[PDB]
Amino acid sequence: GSSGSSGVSKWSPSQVVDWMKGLDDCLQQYIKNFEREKISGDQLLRITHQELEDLGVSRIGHQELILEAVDLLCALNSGPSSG
Repeated sequence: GSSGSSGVSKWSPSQVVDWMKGLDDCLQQYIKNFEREKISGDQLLRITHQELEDLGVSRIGHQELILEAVDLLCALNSGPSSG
């Protein structure tokens, strides 16, 4: 095609919000911040402690909670996609 297999990188700023809806309950209060911040996939895939802090996530156990989940979003992409 153009490069290979990429989807989470082109995730809309509103789509990412739906993802948090299926994560830890502690990462819910942050959702309200992700909606106004319009966090796009291109940013999520490259999300860092600094970014999370901006949204409001000051805690540590929570900052990693989301990251640990992101690792799966990338690990699933690199793998075999479609049939």
